Amino acid sequence: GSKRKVQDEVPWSDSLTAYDNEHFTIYMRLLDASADDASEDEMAQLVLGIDPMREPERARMAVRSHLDRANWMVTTGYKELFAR
Repeated sequence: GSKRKVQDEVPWSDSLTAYDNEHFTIYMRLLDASADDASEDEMAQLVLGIDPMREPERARMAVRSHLDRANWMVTTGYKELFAR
């Protein structure tokens, strides 16, 4: 391709996958930044090392999508969906 798609998404639709399953350690690193109330641009640049000047598109992708499984992996952590 003209751009490198290394992943830039979270395995959700099909199933959780082997390749990204090796990355889940960094997921725990990612959600920590979101809990700091950091914006995607901020986080992406810090946690993914992606400056949003360089690549804002994948920056927000890797942040939002990966935090999705990071936070969702803690069933009783996200008291918003689990909010009763």
